[PDB]
Amino acid sequence: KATYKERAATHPSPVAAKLFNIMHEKQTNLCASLDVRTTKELLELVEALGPKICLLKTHVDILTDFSMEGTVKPLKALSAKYNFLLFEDRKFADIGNTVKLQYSAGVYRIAEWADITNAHGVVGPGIVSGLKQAAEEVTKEPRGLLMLAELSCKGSLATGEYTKGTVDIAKSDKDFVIGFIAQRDMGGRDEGYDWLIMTPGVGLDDKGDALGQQYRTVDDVVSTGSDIIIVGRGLFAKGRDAKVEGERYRKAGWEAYLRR
Amino acid sequence: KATYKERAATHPSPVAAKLFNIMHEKQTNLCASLDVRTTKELLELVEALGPKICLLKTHVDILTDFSMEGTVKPLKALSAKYNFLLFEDRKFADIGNTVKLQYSAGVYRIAEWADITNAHGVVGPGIVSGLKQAAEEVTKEPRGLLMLAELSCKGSLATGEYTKGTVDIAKSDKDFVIGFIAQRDMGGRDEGYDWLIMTPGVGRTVDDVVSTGSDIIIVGRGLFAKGRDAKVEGERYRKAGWEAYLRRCGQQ
Repeated sequence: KATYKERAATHPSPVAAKLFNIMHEKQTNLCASLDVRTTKELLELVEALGPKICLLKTHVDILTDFSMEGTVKPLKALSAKYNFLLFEDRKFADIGNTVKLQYSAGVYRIAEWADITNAHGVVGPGIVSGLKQAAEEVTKEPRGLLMLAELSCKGSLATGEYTKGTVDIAKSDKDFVIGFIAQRDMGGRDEGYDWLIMTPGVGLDDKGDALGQQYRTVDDVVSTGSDIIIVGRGLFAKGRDAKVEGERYRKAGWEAYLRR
Repeated sequence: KATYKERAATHPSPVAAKLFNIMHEKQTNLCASLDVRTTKELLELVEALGPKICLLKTHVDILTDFSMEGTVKPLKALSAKYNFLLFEDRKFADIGNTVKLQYSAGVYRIAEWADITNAHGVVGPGIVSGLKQAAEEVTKEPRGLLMLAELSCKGSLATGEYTKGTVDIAKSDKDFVIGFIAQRDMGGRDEGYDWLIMTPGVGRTVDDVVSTGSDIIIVGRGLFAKGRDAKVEGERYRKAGWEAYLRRCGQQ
């Protein structure tokens, strides 16, 4: 693939162009996925990881104290201050007015602040057109969508055929669908598509770390096409120093990318 | 298949047995799917349909004024008064604490009042075990889950292999997974499974779906939109669904 800088300059999606530029300018392809219970811990971790990431994945459904004033406002400030985008984990899986309101309303009003969201392809292209229209009605800010093409959970049904079907759905809107959550390259270059491949379940094979060794290494995934590494608990759990881990993973991810 | 009465006496899931008994007793296999914008419209329609249904499907994500005191409270009063179960539409599609909390917490606290829920199987067995554990922690009242084995939206990816995989996930827990939202019979009888087949998109005709194996007909707008009389439509569909049920051949 071309370099992140090059892809930024030619990408049809304003959100994708912005993200690729962030990656180049900050020399990072690291996305921190913070699934924590309190806004307090969330804001502390984001502050520490801000300079190291190109993207922050939130999980508002598990916060015990979510508030637009206390959670979203500060998050956006950090996002602007440190220059990184927001990606809400909520795995949308419906169509029409239902998915539009799940994205625009509720207490989370996700569309008002999440630069990027992701959706299951099983329901069909309707999830794309629906979220796309909600985004336009909700805010002037650009918005992007990733399709959950390949799942990592045990016994998932994201088979080769399901993945292909999801990729076809993605092709229906290159302006809004900027890529996939996947475990490998999804192609599309020959057809004029430039998809961001974001991959979760990534580790660094740390000495004596059995749990971490269950995941694929940064080198492994970046080598096979991943554009962004999604790292979660490995950055802050078990007493780890988020800022230190953030640099470790950023460094590993970037060097693997350059190696490619 | 056995009769609703017989399946009620043998089903491993308490919520399924309760549903089968309601169907047999009220002579109805009709589920009313009410996707309205206000609690007022919801309660109005439920009142009109209560006598004619075995199951009421809500869509809280689109209610503009959802509340425990204003929506759930009167709703449970209605289900108890007219004897029918509650089925929240939210199509769950995750695992772990994420799915557990989307089901038990939030403003909706769905697990606290929804007898039945449904989930996409694409994420794997974790959606079943996660929702099951959350139900257990939230209440001792019977709770059940339906897998969305066959979708009807345009370009959906619920193919034969997906459905196959979904059926296999369902087999992982016959205590909690009581059936599917599907368009046809999913088998299972030879392996000791007795799955409820609830079918949407009915208006295909009632006779058609019931004849192919549907146990419950899910009717939405066909009951209350375009100036229709929900009370009248509720009876029309109930009679049609019940009569279709009566003529299919039972297991002897």
